[PDB]
Amino acid sequence: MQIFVKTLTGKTITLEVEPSDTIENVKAKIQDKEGIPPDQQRLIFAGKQLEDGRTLSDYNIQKESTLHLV
Ligand SMILES: [Zn+2]
Ligand SMILES: [Zn+2]
Repeated sequence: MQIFVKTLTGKTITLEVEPSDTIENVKAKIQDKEGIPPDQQRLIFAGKQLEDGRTLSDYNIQKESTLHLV
């Protein structure tokens, strides 16, 4: 599935991911795109703070969803 991640600058990155992907996995993908270290990445989805060991599906993250780096 496809999701979007908004960096702190409003930049939009596109990610190809799976429902069982962990935030840590996503976090790894963001690092590759922008060079942003995972430990400095904080992801939020629909007002929910996302934990590294949980999956996208665990947060009801669906196709075309948008995540925010904070
Ligand atoms: Zn897909
Ligand atoms: Zn994956």
